[PDB]
Amino acid sequence: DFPNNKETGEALLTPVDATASSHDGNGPDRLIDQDLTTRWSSAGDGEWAMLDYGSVQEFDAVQASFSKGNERQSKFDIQVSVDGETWTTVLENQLSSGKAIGLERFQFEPAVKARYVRYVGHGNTKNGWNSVTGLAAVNCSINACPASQIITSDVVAAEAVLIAEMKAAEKARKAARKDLRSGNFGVAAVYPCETSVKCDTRSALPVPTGLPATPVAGNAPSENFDMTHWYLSQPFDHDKNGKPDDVSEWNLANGYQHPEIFYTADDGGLVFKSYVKGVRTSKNTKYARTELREMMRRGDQSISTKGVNKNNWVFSSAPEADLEAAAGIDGVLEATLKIDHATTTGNANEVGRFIIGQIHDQNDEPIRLYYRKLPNQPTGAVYFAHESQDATKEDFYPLVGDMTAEVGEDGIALGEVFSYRIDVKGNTMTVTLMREGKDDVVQVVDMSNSGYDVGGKYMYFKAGVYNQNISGDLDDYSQATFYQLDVSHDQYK
Ligand code: NA
Repeated sequence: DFPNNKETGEALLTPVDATASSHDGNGPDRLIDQDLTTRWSSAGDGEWAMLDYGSVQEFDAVQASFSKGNERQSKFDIQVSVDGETWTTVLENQLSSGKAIGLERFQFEPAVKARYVRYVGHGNTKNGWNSVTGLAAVNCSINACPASQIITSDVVAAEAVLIAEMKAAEKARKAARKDLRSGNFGVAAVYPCETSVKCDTRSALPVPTGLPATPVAGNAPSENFDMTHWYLSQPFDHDKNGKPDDVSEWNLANGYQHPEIFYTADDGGLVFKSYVKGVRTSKNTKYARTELREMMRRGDQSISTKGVNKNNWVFSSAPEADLEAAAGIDGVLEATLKIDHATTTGNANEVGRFIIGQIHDQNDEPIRLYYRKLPNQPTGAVYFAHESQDATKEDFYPLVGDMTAEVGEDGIALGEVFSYRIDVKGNTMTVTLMREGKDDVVQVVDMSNSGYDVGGKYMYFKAGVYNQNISGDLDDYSQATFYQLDVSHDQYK
């Protein structure tokens, strides 16, 4: 019904903003990126995505491309507004073709004035998902409105060629990732105990008493920080055993550094870099880490790494025999760090996410503390998870934002120094996030019914960068620089 459409015309306007009532990670920016492989996805009738053109224009159609658009028909209305507050329906009870993944036009008359155009979804012919790979408002008196956006047999036939191309590109992308879980990369740095130091692994290391109150340039990590109570897991595998290369307390405490992934910065800070690629700690782990694991045996390798023993602590809520057997009771981990870079590649639900502190027992995590920055947010979020009742329950707690990381300017920027404290006393865990010039944020977790005090559970702290992105490019990475890493425990009486 539109005799007057043109094959070519003026370029479409760039919206100044794309927003949405809700989404699952896959946000409304993905409507305007001229990319069929990305989508805005949102579940529920009446959820919307809105384009702001920044000023009032005349429009008479929209063009839209649909996720899985050759498998089901999407149901929707289109509304417009001049003021952004009240909405006029211009297209009602629309149904996509069900036959194509490309752009399809939905056109009306007369043209209307609008600054804002929104897609209101009513799910699809199979389920409740509103999933749209492209949306733009069009004025067919000035822009291209091509016949190829009315879905006929020839358009569907051309798409078979496009889909085959896209499938081939997908297989090529997969082939490029073949070395994902491999540790074959990185220079080799010296292990002190194998080269320059005779390490007495029958004995605990000396307690380092020199340490400067703030880290100094030119010091090894062990001269700026107490490294005697950690081992480091590195995501490369130079001894070819299929596992990370671990750096024992005796090597760490004697000045170990690796110039790519664990080293003293020009300003003294301790840098941890974690690529997406790397050998992982086990089959059941999806992600690489460059991360320290607490070792209260402090280099006395006669003491086993695992167990309620003199290498691990327990909560003071644990049975008496555990309190006495453990190396200490309760615990505080306090760190100061900045985030240098967060992954910017990968799927919408993983990109920019990693973990900067943990408590673990043999199986589960009393806490995992996350930072996450999205590529299109100017700052990042910090939040945590608490697993409970043998990990059959998991609860997320915000500190500065949450796992969605939609913090705008209100989060923690790259390069911004901040501190955290994780303080366990019995079945209470207090997590504090401290920032310069701002009030502390404090979350108290009641672990009463969490099951960490039953008996037999041993604990250790972790700190560093544990990636939570596997889908990103293999060389993409997250990096943090620490200025404080202080661990404390109480003693059994
Ligand atoms: Na897209």
